[PDB]
Amino acid sequence: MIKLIVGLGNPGAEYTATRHNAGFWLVDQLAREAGATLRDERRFHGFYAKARLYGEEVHLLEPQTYMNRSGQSVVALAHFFKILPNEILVAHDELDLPPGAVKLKLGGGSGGHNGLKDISAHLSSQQYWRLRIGIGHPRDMIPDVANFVLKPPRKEEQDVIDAAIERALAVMPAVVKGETERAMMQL
Repeated sequence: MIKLIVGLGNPGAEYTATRHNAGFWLVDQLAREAGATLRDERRFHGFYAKARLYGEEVHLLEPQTYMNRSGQSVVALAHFFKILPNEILVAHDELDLPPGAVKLKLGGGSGGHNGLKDISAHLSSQQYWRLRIGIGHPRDMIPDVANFVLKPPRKEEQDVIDAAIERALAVMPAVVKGETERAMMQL
């Protein structure tokens, strides 16, 4: 049963529409849906809310550390509330899935993602859940990943990513209740 949902991204107005902020998009929309207000919480190095989701108390977090320091934020909260990696869901952009795909997975390595790398380092564990939001890969369109994720999705990509995030929001009841197989079937 998930007690913390983290969305990954970079801080500041300039980064808000970039692919690397896909996780923030999901958590922003989840917060709105739940009537929760994300507020700056210095203890957790990011924006934070204690949300009521489908009858459960669930912490929501968007680290404001820059992507590669996201672990400082996650571990501060996890240690404070005594949350285990298996009770954490991290929503992030996934290069290895196409735009419009979303998947739920426990563990699986970082896939080169610097936010995941830092979270796994600070938790001393990769064994947290991920909501992998497909953004595609820069090789896909050919007959530099660092700069690819710092651009917004193309309009046609954004449309299918938005619909995938909606599908992910719709499986949150199953995620927060620990109904993994249900969530995967629906997703």
